[PDB]
Amino acid sequence: MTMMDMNFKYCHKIMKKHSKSFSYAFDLLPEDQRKAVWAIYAVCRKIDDSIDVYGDIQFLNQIKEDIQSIEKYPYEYHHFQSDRRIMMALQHVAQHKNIAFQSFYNLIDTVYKDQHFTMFETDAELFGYCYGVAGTVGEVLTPILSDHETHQTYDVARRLGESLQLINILRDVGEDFENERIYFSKQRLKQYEVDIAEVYQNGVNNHYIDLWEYYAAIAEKDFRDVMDQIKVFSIEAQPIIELAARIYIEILDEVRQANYTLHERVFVEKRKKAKLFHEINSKY
Ligand SMILES: O[C@]1(c2ccc(-c3ccccc3)cc2)CN2CCC1CC2
Ligand SMILES: [Mg+2]
Ligand SMILES: [Mg+2]
Ligand SMILES: [Mg+2]
Repeated sequence: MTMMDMNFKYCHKIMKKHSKSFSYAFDLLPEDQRKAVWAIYAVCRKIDDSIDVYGDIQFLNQIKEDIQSIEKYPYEYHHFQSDRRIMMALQHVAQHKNIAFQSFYNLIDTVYKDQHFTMFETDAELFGYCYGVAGTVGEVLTPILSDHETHQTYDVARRLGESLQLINILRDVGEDFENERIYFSKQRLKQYEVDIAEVYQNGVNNHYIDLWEYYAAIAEKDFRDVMDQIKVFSIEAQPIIELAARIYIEILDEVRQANYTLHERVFVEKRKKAKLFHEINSKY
């Protein structure tokens, strides 16, 4: 194990820990691709957690500065303020692949707003949040996941990320509330006559299930649309991206079976992950 090798192993560790599902799927990529994924993910995770876990804006700005250092001087040695193991690895990927740095900055901008949390008025704002937090990631990943870095490849990758995020939100309703966040739009909550506080207290009624299912359908519709254009990605990434999505779609069904609980985090078992991988490989 070289030094860089250890830097990537640490990134791999962060991904296994925080996103078992993405880990399960993207670890099947060729070595050079999965390492890139590990690093890009770890950066994104670090950005997220600096607000969501530490609520530490100063930390957040260290990371942006690190990435900025990288973008500017890809080939100079940086005393990263941030987490030097991750930034060393990102810097390494940057040397070999084209990194959409503005997409990282869009992420940082969006995660920043979570620190002074205000609710969205409309769905279009929630959708813009999904771009900012997940669509951006799809953009950063795009050069890794396909050989055609065109606007149409990007469009599918964006929608992939945003649908993943919407599903993340639909799993996290309870725990986001306990964190005093609601990501359902005010528009849609009123229209459906849902109050998350109230629903948190006395359980899940018919008006909540309708609203949740309204967003689910959108995520499921969007995933379908991505799955059609799966060809945009490389041969090797196609079945992986299909798996990663199938798993995350299965998260919706798990919420459903647990009757939409706002009081635990549902998950897909490794055992069902394996199942899905089988279901998928017959066709590849
Ligand atoms: O930033 C997230 C993310 C991670 C990965 C993808 C993805 C995007 C496109 C394709 C595959 C995966 C999207 C979002 C979302 N949010 C929680 C998870 C990490 C950290 C902040
Ligand atoms: Mg977040
Ligand atoms: Mg978070
Ligand atoms: Mg979440």
